[PDB]
Amino acid sequence: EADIITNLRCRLKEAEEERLKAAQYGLQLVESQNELQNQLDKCRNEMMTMTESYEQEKYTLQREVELKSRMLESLSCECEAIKQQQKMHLEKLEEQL
Amino acid sequence: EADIITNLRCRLKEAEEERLKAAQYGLQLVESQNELQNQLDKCRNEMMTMTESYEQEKYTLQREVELKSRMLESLSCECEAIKQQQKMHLEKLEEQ
Repeated sequence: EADIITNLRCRLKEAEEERLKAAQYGLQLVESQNELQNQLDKCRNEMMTMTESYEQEKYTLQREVELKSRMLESLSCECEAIKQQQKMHLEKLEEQL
Repeated sequence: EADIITNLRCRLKEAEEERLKAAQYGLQLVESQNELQNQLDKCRNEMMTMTESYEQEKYTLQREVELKSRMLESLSCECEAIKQQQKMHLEKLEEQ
């Protein structure tokens, strides 16, 4: 009956250490799970930040293009006109002579 | 000492149950690790694709601006030259 106790004490030791491994491993896993979560939250944040940053640069570049295109159109239409003016002169001068 | 035994039995029973529960949590955490782990990868992939597809749109637009700019600097010149050739003519004609 005291040989019962030494088996049980030996057994408790074993079990109390096993539980600790099992407990330690779980804690290691939780820390991983959380560092994974706090970096997924971080990923989602920098995604939104990026998107708005990109969409601003885009809009401002699309503005430049539109204006530059307006300018170019006007100027090209001017050059052509004021070159035609010069053509008309040539024509007239040659006709006259 | 069915007083000490009583307790020691219940103590083992506890450690046994508490190790299994931990074991159970471990499974769940691994499952929910892989799951998390995948959403992280998804996010990270979506980021890369967006970044690439945005820095390319950037390129095309800057190229446009550069080209258009060169062109307009050119026939900003031309236009301002020819307009002088007219003016100059005109004053010669005024002289005559």
